[PDB]
Amino acid sequence: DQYRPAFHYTAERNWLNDPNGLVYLNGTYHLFYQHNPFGADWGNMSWGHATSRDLLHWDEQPVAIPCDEHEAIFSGSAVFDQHNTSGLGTAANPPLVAIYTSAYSDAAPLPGRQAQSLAYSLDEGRTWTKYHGNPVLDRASADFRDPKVFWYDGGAGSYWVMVAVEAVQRQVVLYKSADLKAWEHLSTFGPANATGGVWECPDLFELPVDGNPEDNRWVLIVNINPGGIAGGSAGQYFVGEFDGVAFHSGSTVTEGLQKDSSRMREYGWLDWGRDYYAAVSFSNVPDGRRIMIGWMNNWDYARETPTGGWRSAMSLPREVSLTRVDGKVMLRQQAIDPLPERETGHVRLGPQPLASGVLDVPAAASVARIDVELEPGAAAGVGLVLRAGDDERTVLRYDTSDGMLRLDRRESGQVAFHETFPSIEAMAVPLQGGRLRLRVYLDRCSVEVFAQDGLATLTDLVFPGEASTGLAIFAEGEGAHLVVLDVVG
Repeated sequence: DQYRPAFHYTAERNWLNDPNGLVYLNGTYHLFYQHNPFGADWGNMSWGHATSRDLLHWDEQPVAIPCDEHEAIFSGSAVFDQHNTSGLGTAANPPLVAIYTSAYSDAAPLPGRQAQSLAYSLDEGRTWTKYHGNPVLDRASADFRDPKVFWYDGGAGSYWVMVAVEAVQRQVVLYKSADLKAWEHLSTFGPANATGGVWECPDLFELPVDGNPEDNRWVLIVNINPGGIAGGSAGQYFVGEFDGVAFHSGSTVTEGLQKDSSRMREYGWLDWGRDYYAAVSFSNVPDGRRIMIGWMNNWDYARETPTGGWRSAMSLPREVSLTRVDGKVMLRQQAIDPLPERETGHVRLGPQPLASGVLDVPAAASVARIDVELEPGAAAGVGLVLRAGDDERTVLRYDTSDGMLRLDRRESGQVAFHETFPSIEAMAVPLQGGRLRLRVYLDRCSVEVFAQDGLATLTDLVFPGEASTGLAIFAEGEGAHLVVLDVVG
C-alpha cells in the first residue's frame, strides 16, 4: 500500500469521488462522499461518511445513505435544520438534513431521472432515514443534480436556497424553500466562462474582502468536466452579488457557451493542477468561516490510478477568503495545515545565493510540508526538484522569462496507466517584493502547491517509487537567492 496518503482522507477500501454533505455540528466536522461500498470502480453510488474534530484526523464511519434497487445516491449537501423547518425531527431534537440527487434506475417509478431527495438524522449523523416523500424536486431531467443548500435572509425573504446544476445545459438553477420539501424556482445562471464540459457540484456563499465585514461579495462555485485549464475536470468560480433570487456575476469574461479557447486563462480557476475536482464547502461553520475540500483526482484517468484496493483521496481542506490586489477581487485559499511544529522534525536552509545548478536538501521528503521563499533575481529559472529517485522526479519551476510557475510530472513515476496522465501544469504567479513564496505539501501520491500565500494553487497526483524521496533546490543561471527553506515531516 505504497500510495496510501498519510494526511489526506481515503476510505480503507473501495472507490470514492465528490465530497458531499459537508457540515459542522456540535464540534464534529462531517465529510460525506460519493462512494462505491462494494468495489474499487465507480458504481453503486452511496454517501460514505467520516467524522473529525479538526478537519485532519478522520474516523471512517458506516455509509450514511445507501443505494438501493431504485436509486443511486449522487452528490449533494447537508444542513443543520436547527428550528425543524422541515418537520423531520422535533424542536427538542432537530434534524441534520442531507439534500442529495437520486439517480433513478430502470426499476424506479421515475426511471432515468436525476431529482433531489432528502435523508435525515436525529442522532447527529450516526443513523439516517430517507424521506418518504422523495423526490422533493424533479425537473424531468436526466442531469439535474448536486444540490447545495444554504439559509438566506434578505429583502426577498428568509428561506433555504438550493444551487444545483442542469449539468448538460451548463447552467446553475436556483430554488427556494421554507421547509426543504416544497421548492420554487428562483433563477438560472449561465452558461458563462468555462463551458467545455458538463457543469457539476456548485456552491454559493458570501465572503468579506480582505477581512472587511462591510465589503462582501458572493462567490459562485461551478465544477466542470472536462474543460479545465489544465485538461480534464476542474473547479471554477465567479465573484458577484446575489439578490435573494439571482446571482449577478462581476467576473464574467465570456457570456454564454464559449466560442473558443482564447479566454481560458482569464476564467476564475480554483486550482491550476489536474487533480482538484468537485470542491464544495462546509455548512454550519460559525462566523462565516469558509472551508472547502475537493476530490484529488481527475475524471480523465481516475479509474486507472494505480492504488489497488482503494481508489482516490480527498485534497487537504482549505480556508477560502477574498482579497483585493490591484483593485480586482479574487479568491485566496490556504490549506488547513496537517503538520504542526511541536510534533514534526524540521530542517532549515538559511539565506544564501544559489549557484546555477542543483542544491541538495538534507532531508528525505515524501510526507512533508516545504515552505520556501526564493528571490529569482537575474536567473532564468528557479525551483524545487520533488520526489526524486534514480529515474524519477517532479519539477516545480518558476520561469522568469514568462512569470509562470510550472509543475512537470511527466517523469514523476508511474505515468503509463493512462495517456492523459503525464502533464505539465502552469499558472502565472507575479513576484511580490521580488520574491516567490511557496508552501508545498508532499504526501505519498500527491503534490499540492500554494503560491504567494494562497493566491494560486496547483494540485497534481504523482505515483513515485518508495525510494524517490530526494529533495533539491535549483537555479538556472546566476543571480537567484534562497531566502529560506523549511521542511517539516
